[PDB]
Amino acid sequence: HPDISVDVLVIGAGPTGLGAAKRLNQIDGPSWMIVDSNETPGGLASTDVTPEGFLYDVGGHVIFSHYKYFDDCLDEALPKEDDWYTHQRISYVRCQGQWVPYPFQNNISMLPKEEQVKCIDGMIDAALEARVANTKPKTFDEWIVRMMGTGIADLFMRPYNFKVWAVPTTKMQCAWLGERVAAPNLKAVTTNVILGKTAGNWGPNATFRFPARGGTGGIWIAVANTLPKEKTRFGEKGKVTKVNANNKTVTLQDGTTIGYKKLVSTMAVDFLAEAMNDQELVGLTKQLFYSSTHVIGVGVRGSRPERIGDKCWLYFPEDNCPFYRATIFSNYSPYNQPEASAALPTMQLADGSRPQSTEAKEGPYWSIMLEVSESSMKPVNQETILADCIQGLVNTEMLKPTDEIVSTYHRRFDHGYPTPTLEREGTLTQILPKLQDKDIWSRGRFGSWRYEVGNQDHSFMLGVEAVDNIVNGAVELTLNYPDFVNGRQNTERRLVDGAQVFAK
Amino acid sequence: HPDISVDVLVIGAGPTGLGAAKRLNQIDGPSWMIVDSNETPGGLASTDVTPEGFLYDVGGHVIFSHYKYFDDCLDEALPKEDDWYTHQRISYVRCQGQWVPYPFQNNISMLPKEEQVKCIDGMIDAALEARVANTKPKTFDEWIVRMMGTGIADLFMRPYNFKVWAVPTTKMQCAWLGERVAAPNLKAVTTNVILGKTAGNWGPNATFRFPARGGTGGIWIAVANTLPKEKTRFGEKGKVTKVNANNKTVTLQDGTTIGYKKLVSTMAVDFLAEAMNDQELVGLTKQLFYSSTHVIGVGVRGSRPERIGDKCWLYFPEDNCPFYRATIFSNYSPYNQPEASAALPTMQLADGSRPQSTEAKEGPYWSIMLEVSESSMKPVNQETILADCIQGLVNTEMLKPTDEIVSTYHRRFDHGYPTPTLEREGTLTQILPKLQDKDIWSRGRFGSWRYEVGNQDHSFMLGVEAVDNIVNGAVELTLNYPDFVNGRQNTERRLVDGAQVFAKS
Amino acid sequence: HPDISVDVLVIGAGPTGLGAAKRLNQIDGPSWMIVDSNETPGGLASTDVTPEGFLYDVGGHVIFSHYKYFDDCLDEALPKEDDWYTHQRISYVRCQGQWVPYPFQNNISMLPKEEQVKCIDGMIDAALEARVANTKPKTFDEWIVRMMGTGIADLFMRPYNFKVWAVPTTKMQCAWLGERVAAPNLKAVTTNVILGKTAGNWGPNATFRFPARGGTGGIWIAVANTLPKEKTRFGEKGKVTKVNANNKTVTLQDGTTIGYKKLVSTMAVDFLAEAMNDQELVGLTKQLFYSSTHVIGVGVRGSRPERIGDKCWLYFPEDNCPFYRATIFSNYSPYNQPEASAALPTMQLADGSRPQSTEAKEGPYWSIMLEVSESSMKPVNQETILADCIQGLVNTEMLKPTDEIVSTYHRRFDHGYPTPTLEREGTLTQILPKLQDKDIWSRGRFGSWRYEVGNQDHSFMLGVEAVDNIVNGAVELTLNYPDFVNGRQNTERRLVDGAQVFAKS
Amino acid sequence: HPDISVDVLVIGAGPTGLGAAKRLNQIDGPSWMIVDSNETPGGLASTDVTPEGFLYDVGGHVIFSHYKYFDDCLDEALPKEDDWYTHQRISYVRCQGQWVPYPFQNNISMLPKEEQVKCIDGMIDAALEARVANTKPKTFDEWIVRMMGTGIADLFMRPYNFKVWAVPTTKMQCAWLGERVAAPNLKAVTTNVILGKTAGNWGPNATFRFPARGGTGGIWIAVANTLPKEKTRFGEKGKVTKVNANNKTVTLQDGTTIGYKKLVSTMAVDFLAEAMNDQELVGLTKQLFYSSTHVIGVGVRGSRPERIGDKCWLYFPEDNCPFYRATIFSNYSPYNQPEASAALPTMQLADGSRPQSTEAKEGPYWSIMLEVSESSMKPVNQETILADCIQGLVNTEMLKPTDEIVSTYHRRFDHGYPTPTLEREGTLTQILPKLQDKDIWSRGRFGSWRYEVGNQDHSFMLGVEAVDNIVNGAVELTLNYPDFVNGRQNTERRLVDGAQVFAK
Repeated sequence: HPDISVDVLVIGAGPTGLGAAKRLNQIDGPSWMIVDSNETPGGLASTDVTPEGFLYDVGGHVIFSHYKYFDDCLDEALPKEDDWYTHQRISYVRCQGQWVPYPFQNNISMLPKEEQVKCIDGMIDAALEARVANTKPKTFDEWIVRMMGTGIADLFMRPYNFKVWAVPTTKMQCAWLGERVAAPNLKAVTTNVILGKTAGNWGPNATFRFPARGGTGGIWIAVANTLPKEKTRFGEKGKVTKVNANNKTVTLQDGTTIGYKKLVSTMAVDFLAEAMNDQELVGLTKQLFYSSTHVIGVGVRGSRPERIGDKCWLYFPEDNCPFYRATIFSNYSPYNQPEASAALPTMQLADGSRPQSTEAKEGPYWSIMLEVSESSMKPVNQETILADCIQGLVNTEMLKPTDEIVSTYHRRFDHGYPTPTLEREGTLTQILPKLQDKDIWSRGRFGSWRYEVGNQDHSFMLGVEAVDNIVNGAVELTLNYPDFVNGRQNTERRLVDGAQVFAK
Repeated sequence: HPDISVDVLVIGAGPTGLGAAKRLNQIDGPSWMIVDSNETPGGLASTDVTPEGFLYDVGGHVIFSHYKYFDDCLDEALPKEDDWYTHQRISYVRCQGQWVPYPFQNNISMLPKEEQVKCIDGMIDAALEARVANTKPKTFDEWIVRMMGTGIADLFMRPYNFKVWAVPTTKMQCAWLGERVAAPNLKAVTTNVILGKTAGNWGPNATFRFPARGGTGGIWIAVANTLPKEKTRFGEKGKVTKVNANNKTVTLQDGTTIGYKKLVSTMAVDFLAEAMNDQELVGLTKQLFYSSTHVIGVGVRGSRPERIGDKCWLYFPEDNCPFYRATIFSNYSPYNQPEASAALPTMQLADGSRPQSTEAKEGPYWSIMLEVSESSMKPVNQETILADCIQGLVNTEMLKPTDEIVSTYHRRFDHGYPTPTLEREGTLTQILPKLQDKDIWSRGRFGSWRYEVGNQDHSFMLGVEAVDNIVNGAVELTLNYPDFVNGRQNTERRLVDGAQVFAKS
Repeated sequence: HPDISVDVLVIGAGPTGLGAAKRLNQIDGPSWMIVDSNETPGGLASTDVTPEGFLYDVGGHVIFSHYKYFDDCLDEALPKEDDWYTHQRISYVRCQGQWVPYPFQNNISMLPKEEQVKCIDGMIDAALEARVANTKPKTFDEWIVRMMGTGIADLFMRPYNFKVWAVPTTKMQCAWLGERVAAPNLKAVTTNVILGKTAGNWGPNATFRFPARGGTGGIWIAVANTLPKEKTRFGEKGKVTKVNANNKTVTLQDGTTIGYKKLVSTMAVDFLAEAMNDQELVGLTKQLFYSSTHVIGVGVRGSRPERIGDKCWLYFPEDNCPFYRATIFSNYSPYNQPEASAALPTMQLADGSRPQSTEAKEGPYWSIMLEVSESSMKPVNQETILADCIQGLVNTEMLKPTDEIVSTYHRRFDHGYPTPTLEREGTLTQILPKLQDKDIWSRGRFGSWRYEVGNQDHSFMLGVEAVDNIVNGAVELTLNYPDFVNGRQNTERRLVDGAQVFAKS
Repeated sequence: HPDISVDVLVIGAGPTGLGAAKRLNQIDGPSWMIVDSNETPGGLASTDVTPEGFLYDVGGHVIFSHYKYFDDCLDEALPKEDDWYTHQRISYVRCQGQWVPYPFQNNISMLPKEEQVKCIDGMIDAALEARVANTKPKTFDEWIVRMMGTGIADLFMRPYNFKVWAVPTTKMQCAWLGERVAAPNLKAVTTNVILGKTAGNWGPNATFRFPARGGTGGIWIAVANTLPKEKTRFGEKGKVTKVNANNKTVTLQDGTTIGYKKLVSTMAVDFLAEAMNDQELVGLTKQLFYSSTHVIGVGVRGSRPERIGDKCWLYFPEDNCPFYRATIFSNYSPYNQPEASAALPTMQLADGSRPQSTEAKEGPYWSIMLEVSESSMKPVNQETILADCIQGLVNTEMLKPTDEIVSTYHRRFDHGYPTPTLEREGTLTQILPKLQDKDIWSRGRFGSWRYEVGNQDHSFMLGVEAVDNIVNGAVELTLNYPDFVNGRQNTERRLVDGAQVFAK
C-alpha cells in the first residue's frame, strides 16, 4: 500500500507535463497528480534573470503554434491584450560581411558576382539532377545538397548545421525535416539574382507572439496556475528518485510513495532508465546521442543601434564566432531588460577593455542572446566561451569595440538537443515499446527524444495526446506522425470540448 | 419546445449510424437517440432472403477491418467461434476462357503468348515513361495506364471499371485509390511470365470472416441489439420527414419533433438537402453523380461443381455478361442456402427453358450472387436483366445449359455507388462545410459521398469518429485522410477505453 | 554530229561552274568547255555599281572558307597583299532600341531586367526538357525552342527567320543547321547575365577577308581570268536554249550545238527541266520552294558616324524595318564607294524630303546594303520597298532624319534563297538521281537547291567535287554530307596535287 | 644517286600494299614500285596448307566489302562464277551445353528459366538507365554493360572479349565499335523470351563469298597477278632493311637502294621505326599494345556431323576451351580439304588416344580452324596449346572422344591484333603525324595500327586511298573516319574511273 494513489501520474512540469496536466484537469475523470523537483513550473522553458535585471530564455526558436488547443491554453493563461507583444518573423544569415535576409538562397544577390555564378551553377546542377531523381536522400547532408546545390550548401546550411548540432550533416537522418521534395526552386533563385533584389520570408502575415513579462517562463507559470494546487507537488517534495515499473509505484526524495495505473514520464529517458534500475534500458538509452547547449547573455548600454534595427534572430554559418544563432532579445519585450532610468555601471567594453569609470550610468539598454553547441565531436572550453562569444559579437559587427557591456550571463544545459542521428530511430523503436509495455508514456524533448516535436507547442501536445490516448483512445499523432500534424490545421481539440459543454 | 430533446441525434441505423450509437453508448455522457425508418437495423448492410430460402447480401466486397474498434464491436455482437466462418480471399478474373488469379498482371502467363507480348510491351513503355515522370496522373484512366500499360489496361482494368462504375475511367479522379505511385512492377510481371508461374494474392494469412447466419445483416442486428432499446426508434415511428437546421429540430412522419444540439445524419446527403428544404444544397447535391446497383441472385441444384471449387469472388471485364462481379455465396456459409434435404422444384434450366415437371427434388444447393451497374451513361433494362445475367452465367461457363435453377432474386438499389468523379471533391467542399456550420455531421456511404470510406468498417468508423469529434474533440481521420487510416494499424480506440476502466472504480 | 564536242560541258560561270572549270583545267585530261549567257563571269556572285559610284554585292554573308582548295584559287586569282582587306566578324542584333552583340542569348544583360527573367525562365524550361529528351526536333521551330527557350526564341530567332526565309519556322526542316544537339547552354547565358557581361563572338582570330576592288564580283572575274579563254563561251554566244539529255547535246541561242559525255549544269534546276523539255522533271522541280531577295543600297554623305563605327553586319528581328540584315558595306573597302573629293548632289534626306540645295557637294561617303525577302507566303510591296527601307534606317536609328542620301540602288533577284522546307529532301531525292542517270550533274545554289551548300566556298567546291567525281571517282562530300565537310579541315585537295607535280618531272 | 628511282614506293604486298599498287596501276601516272620480303603476295592474308592437304587461313572473320572498288578488284582477279562459293552468315555462341544463335541476346530462351530472369532483369535496369543517360560510355566494358545489362554481359560479351583481345574489356576504348547508342532493345529480347523463339541474324541475303581455291590466299595471288611484273620485287630481293627518311631512300637486303618521293609503308609501324633508326619513334611505337594469335587447324575424318551442319563460325565465352572462335572451314569450300578418295592414316582420336590401326583410310573429311589469343596479361603455353584445343573440341561437343583426327596445324602470329586500348589514340596521334611530315604514309593493320580498319576490305582501301591522297588530293576517309565509310555505300571510286575512259 503506497502513501498516495492516482490513476494517472505525471512526472515533470515542463510544457509536456503541463500539457498532460491541463488535459487531465479538463477531462476531470480519472484521478491524477503532477510532480516536479523544481518549485517553479516551466521545466526548461523557464526564464533566467541576471543580477543586473536582464532576462534570458534557453533558446531562440520563437513560438509557432500548430494547434488550437495550445492557443486556448496560452490564451486562458494570459488573456489580456497587453500580456503579449507581436512581431514579424525577421531573420538574417551573417555571410561575408553582409546581413542576408532569410531564406539565404533567395538573397544571394548580396554576395559578390563571381560567387553568385558559383551558386547558380551548383543549383542548376541540382535542378537537372532532381529532374531525373529516382531515390530519396538518406542523410541530412544529401538532402541539403539536393535542395541547394554545392555552392549554396557550402556557404550556409552545411557549416551552419555543424555549428547547430555539433555533429556533421552526413551523420544525421533527414526524416525529421518533413516530407518536402529535396529539389531547388531554381527560378525563384535566379529571378531574385537577375532582378538584383533581396526579400525576407516575413510580412504582416508572418508573425510571432512574445509574452510581455517574465520571458517564456512566464507563459508556463500562468498555465500552471490554472491547475488545482492540491494536485501539484513542486520542489524537493516532488523529486522522483525511484520508479518501480512492475509494481507501478514511484518513490520521492522525502520517501513518499505514489501508486499509479498509468505513468506519463517527461524526464529525460536516460534518467528514467536509471531511475527504473532497468539495466537493459540504461544500455539502450546510453546509445542516444545529444549535444549540450551554452546560452550566453549580453546586456548593452545604449539605444538600439541602427545596424541592429528590427532584427529578431540571426544565423551564423561562419567560423569567426562560436555561436550558431543570436537573438535581439530586447526587441521581444521592453521588460526583458531594465528601464532606461535604471542605473548600472559598465562592466567592460566589447573589445574587452576596462570602462573609463565604474560609476553607475543610466540606459536605455538592449540585449543579445547567443547559443553555442557542444558535443564529443565539437568541444567547448567553458572557461573561455563567454569571452569568445563577446569577441564573436565584435567580429560580426553586432557590437562596436566601444560598446558598453553592463551585464553578462552564461549557462550550460547538459541536455541541449536530442540529435536526429541516423541511429536515433533504430534505438528508439527498441526503447519506447518496452516502456509502453509497462504502461509508461515517456514523452517530451528528452522524454521521447525526437527533436522535431521537442519545442513548446509540439511538446505541450505530446502531453495532451498522451493523456487523450490513456483516457479516450486517441491516436498520438504528434509523437508518431509529426509531418501529419505539421501539414494541417489542428482545430478539433479544444480546452472546452463537447464533453464539458454537455456535462454543464 | 419539442417533444423529445437530446444532445446528439443520429439519423440512420446502417453501419454508420450504428457506429455513432455504439460510441455514444460507450461514452454514456451526452444524451442521444437513434432513429431509422426501417424496423430492422443495418441499413443497406441488410440481407434479403428468397421464398425458397436463399440469402443474398447487397455486394461482393467482403469485410476487411482496418480498426480494432470495429473488431471489438463485431466480436461483442457475435462472440461465439461458431458465429463465424473463416475463408481465404480467393478471387479470379474471367478472361478469354480462363480463370486468371487476381492480381491480373501477375498471371498473364495463362493468356496466349501473343497477348503476353502485347501486355509486356505496354508495360515496358509505361516503365520507361514512369522513369522520367514529373507529374501525377489526374484521372483514373491515366493512373491505370501508368500502372499497367496499354495492353494490360485494355484487357482488364478499363472495361471492368466501366462495368463497375457505369462511367468511363476518363471521368473519374484517382485520389480515392490511395497514394501508391502509379508505376509498373515490370520485373515481377516479366518474372512470372518467364517462369510460367501463376500466383494468387491469397494464402493462409490473407483471409476474411463471414457471419454463420443471416448474412452481413446478421452482424448489424446483433450490434444494434447491444444498444438500449429506449434510445432507439426504428420503423415508421422513426421516419424523418423534415429537418429544420436553424431550429435544430427534426420532425418525424407521425409528427413527433426532436430538438438536438448536434446532428449526425447518415441519410444520403441529397435526401438531406430536400428534407432541409435548402434549395442551395439541393442544387449542389444534384451535381453529385451516382450509379444504381442491380443485385441478381441465382440458386442452383447440385453439389458444388469442380469448376467452381473454392472460388469466392470473380471479376468480369468482358462483354459476354452484364455483371462485373460474381460471388459464390454458398461458399461463405452453409446457412446462406437451404439444407440438402430441402425439396424445391426446378424453376428453369440455365439455358432459359422450362423444366418438364413440377417435381420438388432435393439438394444440395449452391448459390451465385451477381452485381450489375446502371447510370445515365449506361442504362439497364430491368425487365431482361435477370435473364441476361443467367445467360451470362452460361457464357462464362459458370453454369451449364442444363443446370437446374431453383431460386432467383433481383433487386435494384437506386443509390448504389457514390461515384468518384473528377467533380466530386469540388462539390463536397461546397456541401459538407456548410452542413458543418449548422452542427450537422453528414456522414456515411452517401452521407458524405466518398466511396473509399463507404464500406462496412470505414462507414462504421465514420460514425464512431463523428461522435468522438463532437464529444472529445477527436480528428475525423477516416473522413478526411483515408490513406492515413488504411496504411496503419488502428489500435488506439477500443470499445473499453481508459475513461471506462477508471470510472468503474 | 554536233558543231562542238567535249568530254565535259559546264553550264554556268558562277562560283559553282568556275569551280568545275578550275578543277578540269588543273586535271587537264578530258576536254571541256564552259558556257554562260553573261559576258561577265561570276553569276549571282557578281557586283553592281550605281551611276554615282557605289558598289553593292548580292548579300551580306561574308566569306568563310572550309577548304584549302578554295583558298588556293582565290589566292592565285588575287595574289597581292593589297588585293584584300581583313576585318573582324563584328555583328549585332537590333532589339528594343539597342545594338545587342551576336550571339543574342549571350548578351541579354542589355535588356530590361524583367525581360531577362522571362528569357532565363524559358531557357530553364528548355534545359529541364533537354535533360529527358529522347527525340530529335523535326522542324526549324522545334529546334529553335529547344536551344533557346520560348522567351528568347520569340525575341530573335523566330521573327528574324521569318523575315529571312519568308516562310514560318514551323515549315522548315532542321538538318541544314548541322548536327549539334538542340539544347541550351544555360550556364553560359546565366553567367553573362549575372556578371552583367556582354561578349561578341569575334576578336583577332575571328575575321573575314574582303577584296579591295570590285566587290565579290572581283574575285570571280579574276578566278575566271586564269582559265584558257578558248575553252570559254561567255555572253549571248553562250546562252543555252535547249538540252537534249537523250542525245547528250546542247543547243545555244545562236544555233550552235554542243555534244558532251558528262554535263555539269549549274543553272537553276527548274530552268534546266524546262530547257530539257522533260515534263516529269518540270513537275518535280515546281514542288521546290524558293524566296525572292530584294537588295537595297543606300549611299550617304558624311564621315562614318560613331553610332555606326566598326559594325559589319546587323540583324533585325523587329517589325519597324522591312529588311532582315544590313551591311555597312563602306567598312569592307574604301573602294566600295567614291572618294571624299567626288562631288554628288543630295537626292533626298533620310526622312524622305527634298534637300535644301541641289548643288553637288563633296564627301566623305559611307554606304548601307539591305536585304529584304519575299515569297508567296510573305508578299512585299515592290513599289514602296526602297522608301520603306529608308524609313527603316530612320526607325532603327542607323540614319538621322537629316542625313543626306546621294545614291540609291534596288534590285530584285527572283531566285534568292532555295528554302530548306520539310518537303525539300523528298523532292530532291527524286530529281537529282534522275538527272544523275542521264549523266547530268546538276549542282549549285539552285543547281542542287540545298541552301546549306549554296554560298561561295561551298558552291565552288560543289563544282570541283562534281568534276572530281566524274574523273577521279571521288566522293561528292559537300553535296551529300555538309556536316562532314563543315566539321573538319579540308586540306587534302590542292590547286597543285601530286598528279601535276609528278607529271612536270 | 640510288640504284632505283620512283615517285611512289610501296613496301609490303598484303591487302594494303596491293590496294596501293592497284590504284597506282590504274592511274598509270607517277612511277611506282612494290616490294615485299615474301615471294608469295598476300601478306598475312596468305594461306597455309598441311602436309596432309588441309588449308588454313589466319582468321575466321569472313569478307564483307564496304566498297565497289574492292568488288571490282576481286571480280577482275577471279571472274568465273566457279571461282567462288557463297554462304549464309551462320554463327552461334556456345553457352552452357547449347549452341545459341547469334545474336546471343535474342536467343536466351535456350537458357534455363532462372537465368532468363536474371538476364531480363539486368536488361530492364539497363533500359531504364539509358532512358536518362547523358554521357557516352568511356570504355568497351561500359559500352557492353549499357547495351546488354549485367547478366547478359557476363554470359557472353565480357568473357568472350577477354579471350579475343587478351586484355580485360575495362582496358579498351569503344570508339572503334562505331557510333551506335549504348542501349538495349528490351522489347526484342523479352519478345523472343515470351514466345520461346530463336532467331539468328542470317538469311538468303545475309551471305558471304569465299574463294573456291587456295583459301583467302588465292584472292591476293590473283590480284597481284594483274600487276605489271617488272614493277614488283618479291622475295629476298625485296626485303627492306633500312629506311632513310631524310634522304628518302630505302636499302634492301641485297644492297640495292631505292629513291622515292612518297612512301607507302605497310609493315608493322614498330618495325618501320626500327628500320628508320628513329629512336623517338621506337619509343612511341613500343607503347602500342598488341596480342599474338595462335591458329590451330584440325582435320577430321568422316562426313560432316549433323550436330555441326551448316555452322560457319562459332563463339566461345566459356573457359572449358582456350579458343575464342572456331570455324567449320570445310563448309567454306570443298577444296579446303582433300577429296573423299584421298587416303590418310588416323593420327590420333579426339580424346588423345592412338588409333586401332595406322592403315591409311579414305575420307570424306571435314576441317576445323581455331583461334587463340596471347598477351602479357593472358599467357599461352605454346607446347600444350594444340592438345588443349583438341580437348576444348571435346568439351564443347564439337568432336566426340572417338572422332578420328588426320591432320593438325598450329602457327603463332606474333603480331595478331593491334589492340584498341584506351591509350592507343594518344600514342597514334604522336606517331602518324611525324611520319606524315616525312612524306611517309604508314598504313594497314599494323601500318596504322587501327583494328577497325585492319581487315581485308578496309586495309585494301587504306592502300587505295593513300595513293589517291598522294596523287589526287583525296581524303583518306577509311583511315580517319571508319564510321563514315561503314555507314554508306561507297560506289563512287571504281577500277575504271572517268579518267581512264577519257584517256582511251
